[PDB]
Amino acid sequence: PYKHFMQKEIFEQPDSAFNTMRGRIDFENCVVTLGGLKSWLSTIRRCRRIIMIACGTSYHSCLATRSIFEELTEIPVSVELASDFLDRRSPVFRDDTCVFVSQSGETADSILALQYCLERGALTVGIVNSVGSSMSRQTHCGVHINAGPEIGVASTKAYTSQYIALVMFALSLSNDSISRKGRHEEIIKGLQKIPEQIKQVLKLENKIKDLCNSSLNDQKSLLLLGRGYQFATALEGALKIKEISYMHSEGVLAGELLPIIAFATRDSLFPKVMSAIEQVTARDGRPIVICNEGDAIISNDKVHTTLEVPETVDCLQGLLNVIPLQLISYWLAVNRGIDVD
Amino acid sequence: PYKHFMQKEIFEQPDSAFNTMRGRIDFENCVVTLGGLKSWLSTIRRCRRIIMIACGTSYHSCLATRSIFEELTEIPVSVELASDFLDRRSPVFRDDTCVFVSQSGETADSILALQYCLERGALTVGIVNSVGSSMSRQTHCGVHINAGPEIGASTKAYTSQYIALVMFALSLSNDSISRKGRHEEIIKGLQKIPEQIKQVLKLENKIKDLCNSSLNDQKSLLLLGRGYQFATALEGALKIKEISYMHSEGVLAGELKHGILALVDEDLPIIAFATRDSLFPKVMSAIEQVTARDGRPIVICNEGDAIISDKVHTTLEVPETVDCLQGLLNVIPLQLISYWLAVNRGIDVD
Amino acid sequence: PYKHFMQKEIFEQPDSAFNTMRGRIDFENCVVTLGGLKSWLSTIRRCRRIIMIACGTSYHSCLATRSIFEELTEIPVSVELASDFLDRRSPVFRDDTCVFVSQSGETADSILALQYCLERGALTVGIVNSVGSSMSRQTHCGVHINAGPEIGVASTKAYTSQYIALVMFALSLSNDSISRKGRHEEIIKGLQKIPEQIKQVLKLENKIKDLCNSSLNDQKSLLLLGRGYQFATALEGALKIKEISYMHSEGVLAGELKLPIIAFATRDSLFPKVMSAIEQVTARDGRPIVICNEGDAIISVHTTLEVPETVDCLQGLLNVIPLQLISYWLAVNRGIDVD
Amino acid sequence: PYKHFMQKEIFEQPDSAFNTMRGRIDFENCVVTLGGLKSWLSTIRRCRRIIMIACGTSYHSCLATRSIFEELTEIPVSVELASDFLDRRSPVFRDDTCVFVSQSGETADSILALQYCLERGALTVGIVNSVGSSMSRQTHCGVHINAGPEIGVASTKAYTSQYIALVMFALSLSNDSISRKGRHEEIIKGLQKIPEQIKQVLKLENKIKDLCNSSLNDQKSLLLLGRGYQFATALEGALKIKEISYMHSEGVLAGELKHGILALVDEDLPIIAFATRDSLFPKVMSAIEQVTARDGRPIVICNEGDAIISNDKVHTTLEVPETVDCLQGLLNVIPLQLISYWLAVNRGIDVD
Ligand SMILES: CC(=O)N[C@H]1[C@@H](OP(=O)(O)OP(=O)(O)OC[C@H]2O[C@@H](n3ccc(=O)[nH]c3=O)[C@H](O)[C@@H]2O)O[C@H](CO)[C@@H](O)[C@@H]1O
Ligand SMILES: CC(=O)N[C@H]1[C@@H](OP(=O)(O)OP(=O)(O)OC[C@H]2O[C@@H](n3ccc(=O)[nH]c3=O)[C@H](O)[C@@H]2O)O[C@H](CO)[C@@H](O)[C@@H]1O
Ligand SMILES: CC(=O)N[C@H]1[C@@H](OP(=O)(O)OP(=O)(O)OC[C@H]2O[C@@H](n3ccc(=O)[nH]c3=O)[C@H](O)[C@@H]2O)O[C@H](CO)[C@@H](O)[C@@H]1O
Ligand SMILES: CC(=O)N[C@H]1[C@@H](OP(=O)(O)OP(=O)(O)OC[C@H]2O[C@@H](n3ccc(=O)[nH]c3=O)[C@H](O)[C@@H]2O)O[C@H](CO)[C@@H](O)[C@@H]1O
Ligand SMILES: O=C(CO)[C@@H](O)[C@H](O)[C@H](O)COP(=O)(O)O
Ligand SMILES: O=C(CO)[C@@H](O)[C@H](O)[C@H](O)COP(=O)(O)O
Ligand SMILES: O=C(CO)[C@@H](O)[C@H](O)[C@H](O)COP(=O)(O)O
Ligand SMILES: O=C(CO)[C@@H](O)[C@H](O)[C@H](O)COP(=O)(O)O
Ligand code: NA
Ligand code: NA
Ligand code: NA
Ligand code: NA
Repeated sequence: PYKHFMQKEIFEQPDSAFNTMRGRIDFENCVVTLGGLKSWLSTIRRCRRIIMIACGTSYHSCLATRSIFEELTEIPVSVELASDFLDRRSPVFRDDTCVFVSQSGETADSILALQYCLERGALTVGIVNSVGSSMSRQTHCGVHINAGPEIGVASTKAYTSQYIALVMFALSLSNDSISRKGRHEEIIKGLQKIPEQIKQVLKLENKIKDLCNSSLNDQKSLLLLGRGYQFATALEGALKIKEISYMHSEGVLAGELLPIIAFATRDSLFPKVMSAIEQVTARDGRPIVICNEGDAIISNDKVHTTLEVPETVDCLQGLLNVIPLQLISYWLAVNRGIDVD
Repeated sequence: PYKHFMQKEIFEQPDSAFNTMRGRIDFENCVVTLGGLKSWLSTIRRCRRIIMIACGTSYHSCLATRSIFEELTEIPVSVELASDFLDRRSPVFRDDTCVFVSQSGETADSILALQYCLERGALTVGIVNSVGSSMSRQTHCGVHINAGPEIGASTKAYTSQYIALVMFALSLSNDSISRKGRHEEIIKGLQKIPEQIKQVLKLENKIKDLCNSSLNDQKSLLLLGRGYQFATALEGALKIKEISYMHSEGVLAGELKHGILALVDEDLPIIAFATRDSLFPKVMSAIEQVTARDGRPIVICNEGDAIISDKVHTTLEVPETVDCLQGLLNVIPLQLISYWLAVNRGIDVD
Repeated sequence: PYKHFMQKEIFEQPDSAFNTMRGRIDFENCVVTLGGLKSWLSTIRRCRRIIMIACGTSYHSCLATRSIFEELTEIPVSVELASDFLDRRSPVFRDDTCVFVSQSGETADSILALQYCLERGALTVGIVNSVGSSMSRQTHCGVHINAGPEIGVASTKAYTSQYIALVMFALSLSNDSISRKGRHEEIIKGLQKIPEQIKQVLKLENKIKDLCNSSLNDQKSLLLLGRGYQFATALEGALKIKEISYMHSEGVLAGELKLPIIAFATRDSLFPKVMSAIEQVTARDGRPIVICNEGDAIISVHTTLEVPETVDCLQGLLNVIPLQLISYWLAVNRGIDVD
Repeated sequence: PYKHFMQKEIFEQPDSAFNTMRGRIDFENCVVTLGGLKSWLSTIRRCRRIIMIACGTSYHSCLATRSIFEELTEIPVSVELASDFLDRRSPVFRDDTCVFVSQSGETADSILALQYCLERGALTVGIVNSVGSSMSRQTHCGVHINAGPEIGVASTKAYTSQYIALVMFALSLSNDSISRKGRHEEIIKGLQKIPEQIKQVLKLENKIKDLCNSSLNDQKSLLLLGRGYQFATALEGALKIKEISYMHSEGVLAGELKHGILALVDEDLPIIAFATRDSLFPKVMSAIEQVTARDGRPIVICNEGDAIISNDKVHTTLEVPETVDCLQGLLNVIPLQLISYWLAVNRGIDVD
């Protein structure tokens, strides 16, 4: 009963998030098992550093999980846009583990980056959706994310499934640490609840439809403010708004230096986020605030819109925070007469 | 003779570039000596990775030099914005060399990041303009860039930082036979930089005309860049934002086919870096995409180059230098653009 | 009651082994806490490699524990004799952790080696018995082995306490590993029983006095055969016989190549090549002295010295004791004043 | 003309040393080129550490060149005996470069160690004489040392050819260093002279024959004292004496123990000391004085013209040309090969 494949795929996320984890997480014993990697983990872990390489929304899923990889593994992790990585002729060597994220497994720049790394003797790992695609075959090992086919022209469920697979990879790499056992358990217990929480967040759609019916839909640009874990969410929202809604958007690191969406969930509620919000409300700017259920980020003596989402484990919050942006980008396009498919 | 300190500081760059290099480069024998790091180089060469950490324009000078560091040293180099590095609580260890770049040597987020790295046992290196400032005192070793005071947003500090960082990369790679020719190339290039900066500064009249005829009334402008000139595009955007109080965004040229450029107005000001060092197919496609929609791009390119036709555009020509140095010349017209946009708006840039 | 200090210090080892562990191992919870290293462990784990540097018997305690360091930490471990390390001018860097083992903390080549590594920016760790000695002060961090003063001329209790301290250091480095938890616990429970097992091994003394009253004390050379964990023990037994008994001795890697002989044949190091070497000796009616675990029959004429079975990597602590007593009684029989 | 293949192989070393270097060293321009390692050098360097693994005399060739590998490359280098490496189950990983030195390419413990390292993801490099042997096939890359077939039961020319190949490997690894160029040129010019210097050393055979017919023949044991570069040579001399001459021998780190074996030796115990300038340490001189003070009459291997022991006190000298310090072992080993050979002939052993 969906208008477009994009809307269908947004609403499939409870199922795709569940399918990504299926048969890979023992939620009772708190054990992650990635069959595709299991013989390789000890080698993956013995590298000088990890380089995540991807394009577009897949590059965003790398940004969204970089912190949790560095936290859990204590291996340096850098995140590269495949085209820029190639542009700079970035040296890579036998001691590098290069992790390629791609829904299609066919993106030309990701393929060229893969071949470049392979030629230089690096160990390569694919986080891929299309089973047996080029990137899937040509990487040494990997995880098929099992999101199902993506027929929309923009990444929705691929993003949240990539992000989950990447978190499972980080957990897998760090499964031998006693000191990080509590953190592992917390994240694993949080993952179990994500699919039902995504269902809850999808219930924002009517509020989001009301917002996109407003003069929000005739704006020439929309800025998204975020920091920490939620900066990747800001960049991904802005990509979706440009690509889907044909509206200019920019994801801005909040407070570092027209409608505004600010991420103010607890995981990323920094003093600089508060002061950036306060700057907008000082000029009576009417921001749209994504925050956790029950938190009053702005008092009622300032006009603002709130989009409340469940609180999850800090490094998983982006899984839920992205959903309203996917929905906004979709409804803005529909109100603007755009066929998003 | 100058209306503002900012204008003085821009015009000072041939002299500040020369003073940054003074006593440090033997241009005849192609040898770089940085006294403050001399004895620490073998230790820096040895680390797991180099993390460059800075705020604002100093963060851009790190982006502008990341590639040549990687190329000359084959040591991994990442570039972190000080506040974001602290927000992610990025792990740092004894085997990291952390390089802190700061004009003032006093920026709170840079000092906080320094303290975090010191506490974790990392080796710390300062690239600082204010001698004996907190950052200078608290780093293990470093290079005072010797650019002189800034009373103006960073202009001569950016070029001097970028030069100091290039000198640092050359020092780290001074024992390599295979890199000897690339070293010589860059050092001979550096020798010519101060006079080429003098040359680029001659664009100011063309720039004042362009601001008076196409830019003053504008609300936003976009900068397109890729490779070595992506940092330049980010820095130009920051200058335009901070100095001129106009919206600006640096855009990775041609990365998105259906991104901002598929969205732009016909009259929106767009500056493209199209110097030979960063003249990628994706840069040409981006320019095309503007040119077909009847935008008239402002093309920064090398002297004599014909980047586009028939097709209406403004050209700002700059001398060709070594690829990894071209950003030193390319930033200068953006400094001048941002300055003139601001004064034509009654804004006090000092 | 003891005839010599060396004899007293051998017999003191149940107590010095306990004292070395005292306040540092929780045996019910299987937790090792070394207060000297507490805040430095995370840095030591980070390094490119560990270099253990020492002289004489202290060099042997590094060979004796190299394998367990490697096994538990997965960090490359090399073992260097201080003088030879200096002789090769072996390069050292910021990313090396250099571990210095010294009873006295004053040995000239060990000091010169420490100063060399310090100048080169390495992280330095001392395993030292004399509190506040040069090596204790000048290392960045370390563990005082708490063996008490050594008055005897040769290292006895210092060897076994060094070896225990080094094992505790390996356990501390690997205390964050889930996969090594089982092995950790095994080694910790083993360590708990070491002092009482040393008491038991000391009861071999009469058997060893009988052996040293024989024509064994009139021999020109004594060969010690070992492999694996027990190769260090063979080297240390050879050193003791030369230095105390004034009898030539060599520790030989058993059966590597194609006269009294002592063979280490405890279960931890009972390789095919050891059994082959032993069979070569018996085939020529050589009459070996076999050190082996209580109840084991290694050969069906020979002398057997039985020692309790402990965890493989701790067996060296018990196997060295009969060599200490053999070297001591051979000396007494040969009229040498060991003190 | 030779009595035995072993004698032939010893006297063949000028030719085998030349053949190992042939087509690999430009002595004019000081360039080392090892085709087998060509495009692997940048990868070999990019490692946490180098592990040299071998058995018997091949393990000695690794000990003899460890110091120069460490000096030229600044990569950690450890040397392991293949059987002991296996006994310890020493952990090996993807970031290790494991270098296997083997004349035959078929020694069981070296092959087992290789399989262990291969399955753990390490990069493996063979320094092998028998072309297409198991070790040569199974390593990722390597250098065939080109010594020619070795028919004698004990390694002679394979030792000096292995040692030379390992030095060439060390030079290849460090060929991009400006600060190393002078040391590289010094060693390469040294190497060019080694074949003719080996011929000079072989002129010692008459003196050695005489010595092996002496009161030396009747003794049951021989100690060798060495330090630094020449410790490997002392160990290799001891192996040759044990394995060929069937006499007890031990190589001793000279002057390490003030009251070790040297305080126990009989007046007439045969002792060879290496006292060439590259390894002429104060402790070596101390060890030598300890022997002569007890009326021992040592055999001194020293450089042409050097007076290590006063002519007042009764000692034998075997003089060898001086070469670059890290190459002196190539010359110092020759008299031990000849001594082991003639001791054996004088005792009736068939060395073949
Ligand atoms: C593709 C396939 O047959 N998967 C099977 C696999 O799933 P399982 O989840 O174990 O494995 P994946 O589908 O993730 O990976 C399949 C293989 O492809 C490799 N790989 C994967 C992605 C990538 O980008 N690069 C890459 O090299 C992996 O290393 C692995 O060898 O076992 C399950 C039974 O337990 C089956 O239900 C799945 O049908
Ligand atoms: C401060 C000083 O006397 N500098 C002198 C020094 O300059 P030189 O250029 O050699 O050294 P710098 O001024 O760059 O640095 C001075 C000291 O500060 C340290 N440092 C520097 C910057 C930093 O951020 N952190 C930090 O720790 C350096 O390691 C060094 O120990 O020799 C020159 C002659 O060749 C003189 O003309 C300079 O006046
Ligand atoms: C010397 C000292 O006062 N030790 C005290 C310490 O023992 P504890 O066992 O905690 O500490 P150690 O005696 O092993 O070491 C003391 C200090 O010396 C350093 N160190 C040690 C050896 C070495 O070779 N190099 C080196 O630098 C350590 O890093 C530490 O800072 O706390 C105990 C109470 O909890 C006290 O009973 C001990 O008296
Ligand atoms: C055996 C062979 O055909 N050698 C040829 C090789 O000599 P060149 O000296 O170049 O190479 P080597 O004989 O040393 O090595 C031959 C091949 O075997 C490999 N390798 C070698 C030893 C080892 O232990 N492991 C191992 O994998 C090498 O990486 C190489 O691929 O090219 C020359 C052309 O210039 C020819 O004159 C030689 O006839
Ligand atoms: O779908 C989008 C955005 O909604 C594109 O940005 C892709 O994310 C990018 O082209 C990478 O594609 P894959 O490599 O993941 O197939
Ligand atoms: O001047 C500017 C931009 O022109 C500021 O954004 C500074 O670059 C930033 O505040 C860092 O300052 P320093 O740490 O380099 O002193
Ligand atoms: O005692 C012995 C042997 O029984 C000597 O070999 C010492 O072991 C050596 O002199 C190092 O002494 P320390 O550095 O441990 O004090
Ligand atoms: O030759 C001898 C002694 O002269 C043996 O010690 C071999 O050196 C050893 O068996 C290794 O054999 P290879 O691996 O080099 O073929
Ligand atoms: Na694959
Ligand atoms: Na300083
Ligand atoms: Na200390
Ligand atoms: Na091969």
